Amino acid sequence: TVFRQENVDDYYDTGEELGSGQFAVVKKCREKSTGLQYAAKFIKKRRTKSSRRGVSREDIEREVSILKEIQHPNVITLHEVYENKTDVILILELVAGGELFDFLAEKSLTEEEATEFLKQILNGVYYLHSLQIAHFDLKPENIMLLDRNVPKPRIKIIDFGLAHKIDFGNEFKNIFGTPEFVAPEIVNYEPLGLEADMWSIGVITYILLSGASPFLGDTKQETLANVSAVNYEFEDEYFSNTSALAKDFIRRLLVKDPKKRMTIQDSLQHPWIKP
Ligand SMILES: O=C(/C=C/c1ccc(O)cc1)c1ccc(O)cc1O
Repeated sequence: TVFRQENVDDYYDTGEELGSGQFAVVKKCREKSTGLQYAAKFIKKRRTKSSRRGVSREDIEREVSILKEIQHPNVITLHEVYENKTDVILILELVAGGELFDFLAEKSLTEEEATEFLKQILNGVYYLHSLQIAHFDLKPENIMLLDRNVPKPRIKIIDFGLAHKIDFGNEFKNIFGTPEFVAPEIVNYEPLGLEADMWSIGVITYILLSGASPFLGDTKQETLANVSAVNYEFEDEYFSNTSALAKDFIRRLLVKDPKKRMTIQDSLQHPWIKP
């Protein structure tokens, strides 16, 4: 599938950089014809078939195809796609209030603050899972606020670089996500489905409530070994005023067997969340 091959600089001006990775960089931009503002994600293309640098065209096309299907308040909306010899450029909805991760470092949250964020994450994932889309990369870096200066900030899941459609219940591909947040089946290179996102939500909830990461070791191999063994606990020093029901919600998500883990529907009906 081919994208717009006019020079993106003829239609947009770029500004502040928003984010930066191994093969992508995201810049604030403004569309010249409308004045409207977006985030331009420049993804570096692979320059040969066998190369390890850049992103394969198959991977780029998959991310674009997923972004084209989604429209929901808690997920980013794709506006346009351009390409040239070196990059694919996704013109994405601008979400300018910063990371949940950085806003977190400003203060642990109360349970109400945490559940106000978490309910929006769950609504966005419920939409994705309803469409059989696994995100495969849920972590604080990928959740950003629309305005960080209100008591109840609104959030969006802002990247879809590892997302896959799960039309057979599972996909058998390796997901090199972030060790602290990946489920045991990712660590163990097993078939993956929507359940892996529910584990990541469990990790995110533990961090929202405590400020501490449940499986983090001193090296990436220790973190991965801890994930696979489900080696975590609720430290009293961090959880002593956290309700038992909040702990129960986490415990039912940080479950090794994906079949026994809460689903997104289960998570919305759990007594900690259900109104
Ligand atoms: O930082 C990133 C995304 C940021 C962002 C900010 C605001 C938006 O509106 C949209 C995206 C980012 C995304 C993908 C990646 O591989 C590496 C990265 O560093």
